[PDB]
Amino acid sequence: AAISNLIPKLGELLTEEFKLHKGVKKNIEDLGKELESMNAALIKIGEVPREQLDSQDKLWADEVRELSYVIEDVVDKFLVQVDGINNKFKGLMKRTTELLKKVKHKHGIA
Amino acid sequence: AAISNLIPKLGELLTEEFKLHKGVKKNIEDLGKELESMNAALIKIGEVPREQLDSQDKLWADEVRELSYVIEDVVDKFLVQVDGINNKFKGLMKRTTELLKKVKHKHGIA
Repeated sequence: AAISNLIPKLGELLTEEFKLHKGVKKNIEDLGKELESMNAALIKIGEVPREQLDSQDKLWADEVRELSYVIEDVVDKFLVQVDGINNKFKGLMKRTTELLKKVKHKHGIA
Repeated sequence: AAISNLIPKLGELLTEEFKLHKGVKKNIEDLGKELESMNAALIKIGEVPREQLDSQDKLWADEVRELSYVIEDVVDKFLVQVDGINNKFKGLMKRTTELLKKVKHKHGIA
């Protein structure tokens, strides 16, 4: 019965979950590649003889460090968000299911 | 070079993305089933002759409506969260990549 808008709202939730799932998959693929490339660069850089590092290298190292700090803070914001993304939802849906079963039983519906 | 903790932090981000991806997949499967079951129940309930609805049906309908309102508010909280889950991240990583390329070029590394 068209008692409420429960179904569309759950539809909306399912829709955004599909979208989120697909977006995270893209993020994962992109990040895995970026991480692998950056890690490979750092490995080769790590092989440069210390004697060949000069004032420009020091400037670049410090800029890379500063950048890593800012990237961390941004990543932390993502990490915290993911920490939000439930017990109350499950309880409400369970009660709702129980009530629908009562209604069906009352009217001889399996 | 072990200049920074950029790599582990990106590793941590990738790890939580994997976990989030797998969790959303489970949510999607569970919700699709729940939605389908509830929608099927509502269809059969919607076929009950109006003449057979009494005081107990009215009580149950109102409780289902109230429940749908609370479920909506909870779902909205999820929807808003997903709305958070980035331009700044991409700019920082691009600059970081550029600096690593400068370092490699400086030292005759491809």
